[PDB]
Amino acid sequence: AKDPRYVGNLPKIGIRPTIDGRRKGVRESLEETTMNMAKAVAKLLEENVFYYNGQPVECVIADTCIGGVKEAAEAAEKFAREGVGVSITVTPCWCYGTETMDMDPHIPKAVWGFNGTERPGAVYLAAVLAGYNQKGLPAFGIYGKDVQDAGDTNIPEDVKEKLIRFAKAGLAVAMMKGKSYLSIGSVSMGIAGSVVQEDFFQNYLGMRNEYVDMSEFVRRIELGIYDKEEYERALKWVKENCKVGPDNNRDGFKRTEEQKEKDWEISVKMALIARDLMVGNKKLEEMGYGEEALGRNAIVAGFQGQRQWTDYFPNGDFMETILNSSFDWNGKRAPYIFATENDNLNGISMLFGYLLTNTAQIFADVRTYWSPEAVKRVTGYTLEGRAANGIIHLINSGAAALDGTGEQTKDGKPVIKPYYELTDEDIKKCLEATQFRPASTEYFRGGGYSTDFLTKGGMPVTISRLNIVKGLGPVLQIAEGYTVDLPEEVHDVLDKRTDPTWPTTWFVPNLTGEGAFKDVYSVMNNWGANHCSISYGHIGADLITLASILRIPVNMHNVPEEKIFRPDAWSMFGTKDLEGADYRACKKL
Amino acid sequence: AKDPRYVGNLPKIGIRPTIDGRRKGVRESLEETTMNMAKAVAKLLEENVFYYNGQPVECVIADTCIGGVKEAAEAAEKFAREGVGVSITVTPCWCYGTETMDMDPHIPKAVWGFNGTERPGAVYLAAVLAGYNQKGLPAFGIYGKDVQDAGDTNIPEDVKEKLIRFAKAGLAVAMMKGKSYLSIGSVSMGIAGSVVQEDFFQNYLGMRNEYVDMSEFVRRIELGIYDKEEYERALKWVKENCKVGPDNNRDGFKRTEEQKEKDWEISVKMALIARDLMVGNKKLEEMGYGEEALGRNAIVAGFQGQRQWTDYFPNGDFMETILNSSFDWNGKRAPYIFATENDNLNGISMLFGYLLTNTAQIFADVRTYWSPEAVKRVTGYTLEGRAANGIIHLINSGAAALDGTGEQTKDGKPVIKPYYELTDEDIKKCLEATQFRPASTEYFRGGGYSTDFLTKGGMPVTISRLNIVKGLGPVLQIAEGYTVDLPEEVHDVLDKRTDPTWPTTWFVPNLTGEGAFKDVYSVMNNWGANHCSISYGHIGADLITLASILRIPVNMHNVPEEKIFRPDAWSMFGTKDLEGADYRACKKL
Amino acid sequence: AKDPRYVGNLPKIGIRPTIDGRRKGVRESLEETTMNMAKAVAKLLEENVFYYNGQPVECVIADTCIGGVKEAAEAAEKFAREGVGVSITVTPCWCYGTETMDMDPHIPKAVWGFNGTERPGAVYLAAVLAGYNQKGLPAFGIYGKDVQDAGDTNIPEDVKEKLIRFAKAGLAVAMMKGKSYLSIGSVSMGIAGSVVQEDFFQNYLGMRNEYVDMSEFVRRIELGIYDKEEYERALKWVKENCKVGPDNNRDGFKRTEEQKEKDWEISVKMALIARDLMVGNKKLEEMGYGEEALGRNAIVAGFQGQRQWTDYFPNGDFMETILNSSFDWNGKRAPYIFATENDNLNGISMLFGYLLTNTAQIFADVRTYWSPEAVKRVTGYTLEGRAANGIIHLINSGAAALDGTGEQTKDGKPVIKPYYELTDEDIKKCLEATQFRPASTEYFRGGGYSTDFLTKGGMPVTISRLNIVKGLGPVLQIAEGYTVDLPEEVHDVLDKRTDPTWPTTWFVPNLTGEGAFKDVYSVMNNWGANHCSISYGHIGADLITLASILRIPVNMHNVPEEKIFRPDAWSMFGTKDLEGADYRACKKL
Ligand SMILES: C[C@H](O)[C@@H](O)[C@@H](O)[C@H](O)CO
Ligand SMILES: C[C@H](O)[C@@H](O)[C@@H](O)[C@H](O)CO
Ligand SMILES: C[C@H](O)[C@@H](O)[C@@H](O)[C@H](O)CO
Ligand SMILES: [Mn+2]
Ligand SMILES: [Mn+2]
Ligand SMILES: [Mn+2]
Ligand SMILES: [Mn+2]
Ligand SMILES: [Mn+2]
Ligand SMILES: [Mn+2]
Repeated sequence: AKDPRYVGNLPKIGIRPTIDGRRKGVRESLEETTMNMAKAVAKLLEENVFYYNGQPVECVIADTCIGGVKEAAEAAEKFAREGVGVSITVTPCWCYGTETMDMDPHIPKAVWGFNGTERPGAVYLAAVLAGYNQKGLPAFGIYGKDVQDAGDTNIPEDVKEKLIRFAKAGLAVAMMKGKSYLSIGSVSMGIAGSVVQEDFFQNYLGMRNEYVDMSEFVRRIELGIYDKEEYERALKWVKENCKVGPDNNRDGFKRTEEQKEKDWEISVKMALIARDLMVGNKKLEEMGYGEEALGRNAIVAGFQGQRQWTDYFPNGDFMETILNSSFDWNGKRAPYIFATENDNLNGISMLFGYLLTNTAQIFADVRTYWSPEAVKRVTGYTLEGRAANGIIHLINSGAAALDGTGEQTKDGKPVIKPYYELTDEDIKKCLEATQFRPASTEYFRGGGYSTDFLTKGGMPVTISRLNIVKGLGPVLQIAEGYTVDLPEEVHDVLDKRTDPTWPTTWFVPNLTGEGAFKDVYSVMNNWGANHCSISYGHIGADLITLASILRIPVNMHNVPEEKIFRPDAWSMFGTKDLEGADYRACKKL
Repeated sequence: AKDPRYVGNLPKIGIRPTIDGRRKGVRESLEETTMNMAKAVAKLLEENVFYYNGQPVECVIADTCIGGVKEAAEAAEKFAREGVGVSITVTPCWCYGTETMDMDPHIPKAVWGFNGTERPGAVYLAAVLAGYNQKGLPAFGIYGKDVQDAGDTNIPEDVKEKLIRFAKAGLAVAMMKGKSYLSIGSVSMGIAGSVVQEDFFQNYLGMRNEYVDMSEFVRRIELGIYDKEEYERALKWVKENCKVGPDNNRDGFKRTEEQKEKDWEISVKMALIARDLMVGNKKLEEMGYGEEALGRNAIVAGFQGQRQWTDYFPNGDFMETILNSSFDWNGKRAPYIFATENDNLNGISMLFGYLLTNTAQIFADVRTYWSPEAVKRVTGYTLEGRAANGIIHLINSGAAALDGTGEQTKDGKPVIKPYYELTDEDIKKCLEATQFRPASTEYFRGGGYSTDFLTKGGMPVTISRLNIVKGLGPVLQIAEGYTVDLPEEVHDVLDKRTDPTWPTTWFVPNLTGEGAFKDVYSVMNNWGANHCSISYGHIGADLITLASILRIPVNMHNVPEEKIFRPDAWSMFGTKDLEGADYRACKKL
Repeated sequence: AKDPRYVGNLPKIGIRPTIDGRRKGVRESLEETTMNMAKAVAKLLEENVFYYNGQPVECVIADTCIGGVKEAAEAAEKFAREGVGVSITVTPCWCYGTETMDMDPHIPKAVWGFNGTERPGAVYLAAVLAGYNQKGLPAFGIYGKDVQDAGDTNIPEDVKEKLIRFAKAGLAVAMMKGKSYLSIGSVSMGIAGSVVQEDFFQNYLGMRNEYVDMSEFVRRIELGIYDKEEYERALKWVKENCKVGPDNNRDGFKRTEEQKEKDWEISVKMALIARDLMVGNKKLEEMGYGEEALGRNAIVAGFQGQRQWTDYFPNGDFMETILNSSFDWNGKRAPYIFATENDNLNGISMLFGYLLTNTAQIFADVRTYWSPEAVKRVTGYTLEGRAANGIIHLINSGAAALDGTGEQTKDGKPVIKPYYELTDEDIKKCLEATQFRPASTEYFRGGGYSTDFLTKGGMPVTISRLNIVKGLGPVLQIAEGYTVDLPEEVHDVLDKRTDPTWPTTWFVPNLTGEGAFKDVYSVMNNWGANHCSISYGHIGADLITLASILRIPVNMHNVPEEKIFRPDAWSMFGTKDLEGADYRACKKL
């Protein structure tokens, strides 16, 4: 399947069914059972793993069962020729280890050994993995807990969860390769994550780094380098669906009516240009702007904003909010992972979750830790339920995907769905629960409109953050938890004394009474940056798998140990202290 | 004592009696007491540690007490000429640290400080260990928990354990240096462990690497290069004591009667040739084959087998079974550590446990994990006792020491004893409980005879595996547990649908509730290879101490932490997380 | 084009035409010129570089000029689907560095900047090379010394050389990836190079490692697993074209007539079996041996031989001689790089030169250094010409491609040509100048037929050796020189007292007066092994470029420094001492 936005095709998953090489007996008796095992997996993935556009992941099965090096090489040729980016080996019998290995060091690989009695399937699993570990080519091992009878094409639940987790993590990793990260502007207000370390993108993600100064937005707005037809349509949509809230700037800080109208115009143009830069726009060709039409093939981008741009032009709250949303004037669509303040690292954090879920991600500041004592002192209210031990106030400085309202609903519960599952009502409710407020000119002299909403509580979420530490490299921290609802009057009091014109999410992380999850305070005290990424659902186990593939250790997370799924090689670096083994395995391999 | 099979003598343990060099009163009053400690330690060791031939380990005590560098040099000189390969320092008083140190880097060393009040014995212990830690020379520290009165030569129980544990691990380590690993054939069916990494053998174990193509067996069989008189006796012994069980090959795969008889002949010859290769055979010289007579001075070897050899000739089951056993047509004898499928890493795994116990080791595949739910479905029987949480099927592809029956007895319990403790009954019953079945031709086209037995339950055992992981090097995993008995009818069903003509051992590992031992399944899912070595008894602690001496980290083990005995410097790398400290200490030291 | 012997297709060279992205005038005026450079480079390469089957290398040009990341991604996508394994960027103007870079790390890349004045072509060259050096992606830089007028498509001579040199080295490198090294037998007589270090094959060459015990030859010979119809033709061809020379074994060591005939039969079968193992044989499938039919997809292999096999069966001289030759009973054909004594390192040495020239390589021992004083004493003859400073006796223990005679001719000069350029006369004379002598039974008890010839003098050659040194890894040594002729009677004396039944080549290396080349003796005293590979022509420079691409340092070579062509980053590690820089660059990059 052609990637609808980026060069080339979407990564495919290749299934390698291995078999015993002995003919005139053994091989013939397993030819059908082994091939059927591969088809079952293909069918499973096709029904559970989907590309960011809603299409089912496409699988490629080897033309024959691999029993030796010849057939293994023919498979590689076929997979490489068909654009396979993830490989899964399946078998019910004994196979000749290294002779049947996938030797491509550049793709995520997993091996599923059938837990049957008739043949040494589990023996090949441990044998080939011993090979993988010994050669230094990480591989995941999949082995079901319960014995199944020969030929059982019904994949057991424990096996399913691993195949899917592996597939999604692998697909996400394969999706980033070859793509660009567009840096619009430079470092923002000294924020570490806004500095671009190419080594990370190139070596860890196989991505490219593109750069463009914000003055480009001036040129494109002045010369009208954008779809003017689309612009008018978007300007009209904004006036029909975006409700303007009260202006909080006090006299001396209030922009005029005329200023506020130009603020909406530029903001809209900014959204169009940022998107045109990221994925290009063929409309620009007939307009005489062929080079601009091309785009930067960026699957993720960032906009510096403060201080240089915002001190004169409207801020990027709307642009940053709309791009990340799952809909706009052109209807429902996939989000455009856009990082506020050019925090490229937070952009990647968001990208990880996006590629693992196909759903909008919320950029946000870890602003305040509210202790049960403080909420009581200030509002007189005693936190209850999930909030009984304190809460964390997540609120970006003005921009956040409209999906963050939590108005999207499934089975009566608040969620964030992939754009392709959205209903007309989901969209309308998100928009109605949002209020655009004039930017606080004391911070943003140029003007703009911030996204003001309150995330519905009770929704399971996962916040995460990728950081780069000298002497260690990239490292990931994860925190699964839920969003909470406070009584209306309590929210108002906490909100008014912070920044009521910005988007709000009340977060409670799942505690474990250990590490940095002993209490709510520790979760925040250990956060390694001012920013984090919020994703609907509990994708922590997924993030852990993905990180291990990328060779990025996880310094902090509250995922139950039984869900941790990493390449077989990790266990050789330690089994009593997984965190320790994670660091040792990442560095060495 | 002279090593009966290999070049040179058996390693000796040297005792160094350190003392306060100060005369005028101090030393004159401590020589007798110090020497008495040395004498006490030698007596203790000679009664508890034995070479693989049953002979008690021989100790050497310094000619004088050691209170300075001159006397220390004198000791080194004597030990070197006396062939010492392990040293133990003893003292009841203060001595001058580095001036009294054993500076040999290639010799396992321990220091025992008397826990007496009169003199600073414990003060010397800590002072000199700090020295060994500063100089980078690992040394074990032994301190008794209960204060003893000056002169008491009764070695406390907690001190005895460590002294013996150190002595055994050290002896095992010293036993391997200079010996060869004979590789017969090359890589077998792509099994990672059949690849020979000379670096490991030379640098960790100080062993030599010898190689010989299996075609050598053809030459010797065709040209009758072997003791023809022994061959006859051997053939006659096999016929009188080896019962041939039912042939499971289905008509289209059955070998004629003529072939089956030839299979026996060649199988017996294979045994003789393999053994002649490992330790030579003076008989060959008389026959005119002087080069062949010499042998490869190998204390451990392996035989490729599949696919090349077994595709035409009788497999090596009988050869691999008889060599590893503690007896044959020539009566009871030490075993010959022999690796199936030329898996040298499992060969070393077996050699480890063999040098620590003097008993036959069982080579086997980690074939199937049987959950209680699975056994209930397949048999309708509910697992009880140690089996209630699940069992692991350990069964090599056809070969296993006859000791593996568990028919040997001590105090009415099943055990595997050192060959020198065997009674004629023990031997007789091991053979009785065993059936030699015609090899499965679909797998082994050239015929042969696999070993079929069922290890008796209730026997304490320890399974282990050495693996080599890229970016880490050698790493060991241990799992202590027990063999179990299953209802006769329950066993038959489970056995018939697996591989009934191969040796079976039902294994249940001890669980800790944490790490790789939260449940039976986890133990198998964390095994880093398809093979393992089974040793009678619980020798995890001994293995851990041995591995620490070899600087080989232990990624997985269920040995109670209180039993962990490692060089003093290990704790300098951490006390809260021994696993992490093990890796740090192994790497830096 | 499809690779005739191995899985998949032959590597293609991709051309990337980079341009200034600026429209409005610049780019519109440079597309034609840029594309023309690409076309010129493709035409040049197709006329000068050829696959090992004589077919001209196939090039692929980007669909559009490359002025940004989008077009660059487009190029990557196309090249990947077109099976490109080597890339060359071309341009006559300035382009945007990193935006136009080829980011594939696993593909040899070069950049050619036009030396024109109109545009900043040379400025792009240096700018993008700096980029490749900063990102750690080696890339060759090609700059012409003479300014050319805009539009000139005539590629200057100095640029042609580098383009072709890069193309050939890159092709050779791309040719090995995915291919297997077949190891038949194990270590031979303790020769370091017969030990297989998978790490090298997998990480430096991207090759697979296959293994098969020599006992396989017994099975196939006994069970007639080979083309019986070809065998007959082969036996008949040997009798009509292979002359049997005098038997040098002295009565007590002569083999009967029956044995000598069997020796021929088995020798011919050995050749067929070895070849069937390397590339399979569809004929085997028809015969019912489908697994055997597949082959091991090996582009290079080795045969242990001594001691195990030769102690009973006919040695592999004929097999090793015929396989490496450019012709046999089936006519002229590409050679089969085959290593004597399973010395895989010499196999790779030969494979290197073979992939750079498409010609048979000569396997040989560096047997004796003959000083002028020594030859004067033993023969009374004074060495003249190139031999005046001494000669080195290169003579393998019995095997050598018949091409080694030097009987092939071009312009009245002795040479070794690619099989596709051979005339019937060439072949006829190679056989005529060769004598097959009965193997020396004192060394090879099982019989056989060694190859006896005398390479003609005056032929330019290059000998080379790849070694693996602990603490360094792979390291290559080169020595260009010439073969020489000695008076007929002088040769006989020197030959008779060495080994007259083995192939002889009198070698004289070029001296530089410095390093390992101050004198003939120094060249041999600095050879790091007993073996070497002899290739026709002076290919040191080509080898150096190939080694730099493989990141394998060259410890010794007599190639004029002006001819050294390495990735641009190499000079960043030093310009005054290229040897030191080579090591620093190989290690860090
Ligand atoms: C207005 C402020 O600069 C605000 O944007 C910052 O505090 C930002 O939230 C830092 O992450
Ligand atoms: C018959 C089979 O090849 C069997 O020997 C293998 O599966 C072996 O158990 C691998 O460890
Ligand atoms: C006959 C000898 O073994 C000969 O083959 C060896 O010396 C060989 O040349 C070693 O390279
Ligand atoms: Mn912020
Ligand atoms: Mn609000
Ligand atoms: Mn096995
Ligand atoms: Mn049985
Ligand atoms: Mn040689
Ligand atoms: Mn000659």
